[PDB]
Amino acid sequence: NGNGNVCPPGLFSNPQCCATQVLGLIGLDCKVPSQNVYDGTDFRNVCAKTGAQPLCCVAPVAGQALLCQTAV
Ligand SMILES: [Zn+2]
Ligand SMILES: [Zn+2]
Repeated sequence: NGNGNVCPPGLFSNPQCCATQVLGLIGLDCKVPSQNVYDGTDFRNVCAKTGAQPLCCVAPVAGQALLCQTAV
């Protein structure tokens, strides 16, 4: 479900739907999407479902807290 059609090349390459985010770089309760996203619109909207926040983290694995960045 997405992989970088919504995220930057590199380190914040991985799209996760997250609970919230803190400090501008830590994403929390991050689950990987439930649907391939192609843009921000489907990123923000596919995430919203869970009441979550679209982010681009350094890992593709779900995690309590991950070093993320907010999706564009
Ligand atoms: Zn949760
Ligand atoms: Zn779209």
